[PDB]
Amino acid sequence: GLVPRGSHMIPALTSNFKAAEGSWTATQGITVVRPEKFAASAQLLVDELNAYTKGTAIKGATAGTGIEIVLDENQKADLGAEGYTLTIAESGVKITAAAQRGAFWGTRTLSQMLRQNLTLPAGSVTDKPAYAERGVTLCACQINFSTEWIDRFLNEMADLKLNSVLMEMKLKSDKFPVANTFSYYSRDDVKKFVKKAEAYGIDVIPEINSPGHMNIWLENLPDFQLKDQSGKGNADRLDITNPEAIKFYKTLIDEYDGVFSTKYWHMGADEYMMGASYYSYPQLAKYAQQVTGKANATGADAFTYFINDINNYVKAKGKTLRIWNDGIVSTRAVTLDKDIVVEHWLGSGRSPNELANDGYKLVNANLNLYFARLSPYPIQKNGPAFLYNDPSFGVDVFQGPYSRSIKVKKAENILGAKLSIWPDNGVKQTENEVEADVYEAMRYVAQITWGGGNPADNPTYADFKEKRVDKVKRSPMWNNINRKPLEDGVYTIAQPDGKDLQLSGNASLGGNDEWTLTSTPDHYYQLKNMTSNECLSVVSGYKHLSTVTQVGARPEARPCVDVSQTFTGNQTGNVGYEERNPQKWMLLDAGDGKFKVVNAVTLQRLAVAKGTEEHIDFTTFNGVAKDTKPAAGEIVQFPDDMTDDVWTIKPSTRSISAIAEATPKQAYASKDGSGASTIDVTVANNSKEKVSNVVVTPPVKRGWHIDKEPKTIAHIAPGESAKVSFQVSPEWYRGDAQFEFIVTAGDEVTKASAKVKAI
Ligand SMILES: CC(=O)N[C@@H]1[C@@H](O[C@@H]2O[C@H](CO)[C@H](O)[C@H](O)[C@H]2O)[C@H](O)[C@@H](CO)O[C@H]1O
Ligand code: NI
Ligand code: NI
Ligand code: NI
Repeated sequence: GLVPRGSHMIPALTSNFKAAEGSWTATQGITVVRPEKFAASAQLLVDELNAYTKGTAIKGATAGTGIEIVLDENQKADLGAEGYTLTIAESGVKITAAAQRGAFWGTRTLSQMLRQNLTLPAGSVTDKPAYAERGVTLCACQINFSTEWIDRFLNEMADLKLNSVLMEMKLKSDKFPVANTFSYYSRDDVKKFVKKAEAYGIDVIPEINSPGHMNIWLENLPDFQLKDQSGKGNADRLDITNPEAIKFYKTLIDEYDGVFSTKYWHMGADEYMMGASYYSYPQLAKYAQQVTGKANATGADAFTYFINDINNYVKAKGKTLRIWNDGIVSTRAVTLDKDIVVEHWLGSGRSPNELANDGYKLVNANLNLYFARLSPYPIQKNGPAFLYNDPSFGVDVFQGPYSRSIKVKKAENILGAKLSIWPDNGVKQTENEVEADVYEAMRYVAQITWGGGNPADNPTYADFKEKRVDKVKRSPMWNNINRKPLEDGVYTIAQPDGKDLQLSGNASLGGNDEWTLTSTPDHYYQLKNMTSNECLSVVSGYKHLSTVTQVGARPEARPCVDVSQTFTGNQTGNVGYEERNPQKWMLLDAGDGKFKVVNAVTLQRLAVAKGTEEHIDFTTFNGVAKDTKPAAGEIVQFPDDMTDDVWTIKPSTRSISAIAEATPKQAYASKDGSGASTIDVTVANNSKEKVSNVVVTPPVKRGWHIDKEPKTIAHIAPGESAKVSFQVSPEWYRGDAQFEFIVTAGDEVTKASAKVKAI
């Protein structure tokens, strides 16, 4: 049994679990009884129950015994839209709610209990959320999040009763293909994860940030860029005075409408000038004074007029507008509409307390809950303890100027709070690192937004962590991929029924070539070409946030580096990410030995170009025109929706194998040879036929005395091995030195490398 009742769950229950006589045990005999409209919401619970009870017979059905889910509108006043009652009796479990959202949250509580013990104590509890929006900002912006990551993230949020995610992202545009710079998302891909969110009660709100931070949309559209008095544009800012540019944005709004089901639209409205001055663009002031009919209209007025126009437009679609609070500026002939939700993050401009007093609905998008890959925030550096343990902190505490905190007193106008996940540099961290980084903060934010504060039985953060965070494992359905399909080793890489893949400087469809896969702690792979001694990477091409976003970008060979470390929190010791992470690859089991190969941070698939693919990156980028079209047979990276190319990765078949090891690992210049390292190279016969006349050829290297002559082994039988040694001594060379030995047997050729430090 789980005793004390409900002391090991997140969020904690908001009222006490009343104990009753007896218990109830989940077995493979139970059923999840639920109405058909709730089938999709119950599927997660069904799958978890089968995981928990180590079987596969549990189903969701409209009749049966076990766990009953009842949706009863009559309970709307007592439970609200998200409250539930959980009842456990010897006879079974009953979850009651007024709507789907609340019943689902009930299944999360139930699952977390069964996650710890199959036998549950009898009793009942009513659980209700303190705030209506319990949120995350996910900037899938400029850089990309793999669809698998998002699917896992929806599971992460769902199990914690988080119900709101703002996803700043690019949806592949049908009408404006010239603006489809990667990152973008397939429409079907978004429909898929938006559908999962609907089943889990998660409100997915899209964001196209405007009228600033629009580099991703206007790079290839100079005519919609705001221009200086000298006529110079800048893809960062949309010309809000141009009619076709407003039409362009509004078309994007429409395009998003067909895949997002939310009632909200977030136009961003980060400060338009981004630190510049409106006077450098007098056509904004002139547009303002024309549209208001007032001569005293300012540039900030035009910014607010834009905000209001988009407000009316989304309102005509029955939607509600959302903006960041730093988009609320001082005006003259235009006043900001009041039916817009304000997400407050910056301690500047109109105070959040006065905004709430004036009727605005507020989200606490608190800067203390920020995550970034480039410059880590305090919550990453130190964990949430400095907030949890701060009794002057809570959902109702917003940030103010000069480090002051402001308690918004009209709490009823506070919708809730959210944490924020920003990239800033797409290669400093991988997405799987991000997924580890937010673990504690997701639980903390879930706790304070559902409960309205800390659990009463966890005085300090250390207690919350020991009794809850460390005890509540994730749902067994969180993980959705084989994180290490292939073990570390030597493999061949080729197309299904085609040539193999080779790489020296550039990569190409070669033939007869070995690779070495080395798994990484964040569940990626390093692919080392064992002939060229260089690693497959992606570093050359058009970029956003130091990450290659050019479609069709050309993988290339790069010096192999250390890929054994992963970095979260403070990222202590995180150097070399510019080479490390472009070298890392996700390998997705495609069945039958085939594998989708996706770069870890550019998130595009290793592909064989066809000569028939089209994209803007093939013709121009940011006003500068240059043709990069891949020809048929060229090796490239491609978004998921422009390729089915998978890759056959299989352990090597070669009949000969060579291994070279030196002794010592360090060598020093020597006139008697005492610092001379002897590199023993040993050849091994893998298959079943006597190999003869095996030639081992040593390398030749600047500043080293190496035995010049090759050695030959007369015979080696199947499953045997033979050994020959060459001596190396440095002269004026110092530092790391790779030694490549060539082994040739008949038509077959392989190499063996060794490393020696010259001191
Ligand atoms: C509201 C806010 O926090 N704004 C700044 C963030 O700017 C975002 O940056 C991403 C890429 O990193 C997109 O370009 C998005 O459009 C921007 O709004 C910034 O990322 C973080 C700090 O890293 O906070 C603000 O500075
Ligand atoms: Ni316990
Ligand atoms: Ni910025
Ligand atoms: Ni992991």
